[PDB]
Amino acid sequence: EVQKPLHEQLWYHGAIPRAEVAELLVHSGDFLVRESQGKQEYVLSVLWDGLPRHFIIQSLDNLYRLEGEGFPSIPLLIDHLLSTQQPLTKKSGVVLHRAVPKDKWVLNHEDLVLGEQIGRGNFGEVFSGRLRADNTLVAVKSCRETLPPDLKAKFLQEARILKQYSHPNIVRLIGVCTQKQPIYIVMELVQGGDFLTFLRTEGARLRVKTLLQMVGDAAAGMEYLESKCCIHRDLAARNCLVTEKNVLKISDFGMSREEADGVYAASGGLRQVPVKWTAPEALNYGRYSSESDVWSFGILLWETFSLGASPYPNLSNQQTREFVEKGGRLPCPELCPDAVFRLMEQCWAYEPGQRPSFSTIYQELQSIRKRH
Ligand SMILES: Cc1cccc(Nc2nc(N[C@@H]3CCCC[C@@H]3N)c(C#N)cc2C(N)=O)c1
Repeated sequence: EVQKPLHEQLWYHGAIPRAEVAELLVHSGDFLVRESQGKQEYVLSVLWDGLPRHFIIQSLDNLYRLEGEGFPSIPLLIDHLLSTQQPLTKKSGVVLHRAVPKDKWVLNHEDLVLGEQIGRGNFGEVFSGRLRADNTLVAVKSCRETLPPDLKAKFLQEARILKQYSHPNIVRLIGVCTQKQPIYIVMELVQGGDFLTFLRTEGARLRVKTLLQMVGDAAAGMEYLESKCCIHRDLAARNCLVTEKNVLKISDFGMSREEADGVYAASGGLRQVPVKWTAPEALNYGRYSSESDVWSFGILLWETFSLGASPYPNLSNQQTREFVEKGGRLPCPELCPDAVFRLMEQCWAYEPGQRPSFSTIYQELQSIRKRH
């Protein structure tokens, strides 16, 4: 192990950002080695007095050192520090205790080939791609380096969340390329693309039964998310994906948040908030919950049965908020069955406690589908 190159070491995390570092270092003396993207030097990061401390690993005459002996590799330096229990510096008194290994989700850049751009997200372009080992087709999310540091820190949230999930109606994470820049999130490629484009393109040919089965899929995904305490926050047709067999998967988990007691209090400072898909209490008071996702699901039902019409077309975001406060809601689409529209109206109850559960939504859509 100690003879293996640095890049192969389990405790070498490469281009991991500072915020993820604090996530991974749990106990006193927990440590990892990474590359400082800014400075272009190796860094030893160690938890001490509850906070991560960062030490620049010095290099001279092909020997690596801190303030003591030099070694011809960083793994030899780390082995020395761990085995001797010598403080990293006399001044700091920091002592290594446990190497934090990479999780199973870390993917080497060499394992991936990027293809054509397929979309544009809030953080940057999304590309198609392939895993070199087996020709698995993938979708690859990128993060533009010019984004504000506070927003870039949030990029890996989608991956942290999806690491935990497995469901037929939720997009599958494949890995995260954090060993070098540029940082990527790698997911299964859902080849039929987004649901909004699907509806608009294939509209005329779609049977009501098929539409009900697809939103039924969306409801199952959301039921699963609710069971995991996940609040999605960005549910919309454009953020659902369609497989070759017309199965719908929920996608785009960048804004999603896990909350054990079911409520996420927003910072208030979110840019490009999907106002027309968002519940009043979430906009007014920053109160996001499964109940605010239910509101969004109502809008998704509307998009589905209008075959991809744009909601509140004649209104600005602010006018839409004012309209909704007055009791304004979207009209019944002509292809929408009466029963679907009654469910839709319940999803848009002004008070969050009055909206249906995702279980109820799933079961109601299923019952309607068995008529058609
Ligand atoms: C053919 C085709 C066309 C378009 C997308 C995809 N696939 C994806 N698109 C995505 N984000 C997109 C951002 C822009 C609007 C559409 C998507 N929401 C995301 C995410 N996260 C994942 C995929 C995926 N895993 O296949 C595939």
